[PDB]
Amino acid sequence: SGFRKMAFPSGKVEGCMVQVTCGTTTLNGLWLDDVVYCPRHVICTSEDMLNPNYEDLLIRKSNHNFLVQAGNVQLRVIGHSMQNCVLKLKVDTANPKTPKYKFVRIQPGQTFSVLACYNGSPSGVYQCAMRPNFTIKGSFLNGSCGSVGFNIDYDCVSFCYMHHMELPTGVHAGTDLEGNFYGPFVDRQTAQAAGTDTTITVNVLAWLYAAVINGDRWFLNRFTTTLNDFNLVAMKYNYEPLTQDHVDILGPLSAQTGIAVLDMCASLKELLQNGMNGRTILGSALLEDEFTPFDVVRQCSGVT
Amino acid sequence: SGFRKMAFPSGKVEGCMVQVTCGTTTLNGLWLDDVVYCPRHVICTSEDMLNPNYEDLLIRKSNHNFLVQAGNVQLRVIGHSMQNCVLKLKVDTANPKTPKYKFVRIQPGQTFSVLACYNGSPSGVYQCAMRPNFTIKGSFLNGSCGSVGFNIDYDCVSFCYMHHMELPTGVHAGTDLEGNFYGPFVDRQTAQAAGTDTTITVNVLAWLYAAVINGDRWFLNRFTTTLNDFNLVAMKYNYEPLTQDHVDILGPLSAQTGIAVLDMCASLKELLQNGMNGRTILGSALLEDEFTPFDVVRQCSGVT
Ligand SMILES: O=C1C[C@H](NC(=O)[C@@H]2CCOc3ccc(Cl)cc32)CCN1
Ligand SMILES: O=C1C[C@H](NC(=O)[C@@H]2CCOc3ccc(Cl)cc32)CCN1
Repeated sequence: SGFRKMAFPSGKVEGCMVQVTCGTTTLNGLWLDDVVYCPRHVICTSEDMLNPNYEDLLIRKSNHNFLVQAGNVQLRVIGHSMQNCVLKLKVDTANPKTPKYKFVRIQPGQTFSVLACYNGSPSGVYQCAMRPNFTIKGSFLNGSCGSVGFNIDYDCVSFCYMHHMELPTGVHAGTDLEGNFYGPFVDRQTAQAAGTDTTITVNVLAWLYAAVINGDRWFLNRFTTTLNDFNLVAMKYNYEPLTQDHVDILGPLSAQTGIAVLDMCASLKELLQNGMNGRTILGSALLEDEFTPFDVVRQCSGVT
Repeated sequence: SGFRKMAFPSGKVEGCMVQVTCGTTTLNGLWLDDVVYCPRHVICTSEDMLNPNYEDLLIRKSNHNFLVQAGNVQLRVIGHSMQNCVLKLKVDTANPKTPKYKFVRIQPGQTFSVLACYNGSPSGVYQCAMRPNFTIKGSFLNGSCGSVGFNIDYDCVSFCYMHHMELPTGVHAGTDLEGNFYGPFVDRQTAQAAGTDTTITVNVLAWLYAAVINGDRWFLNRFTTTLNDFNLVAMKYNYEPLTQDHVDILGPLSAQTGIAVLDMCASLKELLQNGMNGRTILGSALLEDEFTPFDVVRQCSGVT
């Protein structure tokens, strides 16, 4: 028993991290097979970031201007190309530690692990959610760009995120591994509105099921609700509307606990209306939304 | 910016995990050099756990009864010995992936990363603290025994914990890598009192400094206090007494923020007396105590 904000083991991703330098800018790259993926703003100086013309900036760069270092050894760059907001540096050596991998574009509300890196070196790993507004609340300092987010299914690493920037609000924005930003963000140093963030309702319900499985049950009540009644409450509290698709994904947890999804919704409704009254759920005094129903099943069943 | 409950990258530890089976019991082992370390209760059946005589049980076991599997390959056991509550299985092959390592016995209030494993396979990594009462609030299911806790300083892994059991209260108990339990716990299936847990005051203060650095400042007040006045409040709220050693360790954070340690104590005093009034600090509605002053400096400076 016990419930923790668990990240995937990061080893398969640590073996892919490299340092990419172009001019005076250094950031992290992802080496998979004979390609190194990194944010295209590696070609910018601090002055360039205000209004960069990436096509024009990249034209002043040759293969030899991209310095790629994997640990202590230097990689030979034989090709370079821009795909959306990422640079793909073709190298002459395939990464011997390339795990089985896929590039995936995750949905808002889905979770993933982030391996924070600096100078191609891993410093830490944490679990987070892609917010409904397509930002992530990470922990990233200067030099963290190019750090990646991922999920792991047995031996296959699904890379879903590459870090690019921190908004003036302190939240983070990035791309998928094809270089397409999540959200309306652009890779420019300009004021960018993230938009209203909402709570991931299906994740809060999943976490409430995790709480019941692990013994925290004080919040269970004698009430029930309907999807429409629940959603009137969810709208007032900036929770995303719960759909029958969300109810269906909660099915296994509803089956394991014997608590109907709509009864759990009534517990959530009462918690939203009355607060926790100084109490905690799984060591938290707020409603946690960074665990998907899949994460709860996985952690409660010990999938390796 | 941003502050997360970050674990160390787990790769160096993933390369050490093995599966150990003895009879019908399977758990995780740690393979370092030519030795595999695992909980001695691997030799027990469920019936044995009520009142085991480990010396007598181990006498019925030979090297060939210990099945050690590293991924798909079987290790040859050439020696076995019990050291406190751990078994040391000498194998004929040194682990080629053995990182630079040390065995350390951490202090209560110190933090570490846990690589949760099942059948010698890693499932997740999370950061936690050794509670003042020498328990850990983990996430461990059946088969997780032998999973280890560790810290990483650049290339050196300091193993500090090996998981052994879950108390009837749902908290976890284990040993250092010499097999000495943290706390008064014994490796028997009997009711075991963990004792009063207290909040790690120096860690809460460190996390309050992390909050100020990262922009959350609403809790800063116009007050100050003394160590003695603060400790009267800490005693009432089951916080561990703050000493001048704790103040000294907060020195770098006090220097970076320009907020005197005793002024931060007065903020903590007011938070303890008045609560958060529905507000949050670093995305938490409670006072977080699982970040040491070292963790806050490390995360705020990007140590890899
Ligand atoms: O998460 C981080 C990264 C951050 N660095 C950026 O955000 C750069 C510099 C600012 O101007 C910009 C503007 C756009 C882009 Cl894509 C990057 C950047 C430093 C602190 N933490
Ligand atoms: O963290 C865990 C581990 C736990 N297994 C034990 O606690 C075993 C069996 C119970 O009786 C005992 C009693 C003592 C010892 Cl050392 C181990 C054990 C299963 C659930 N999660």
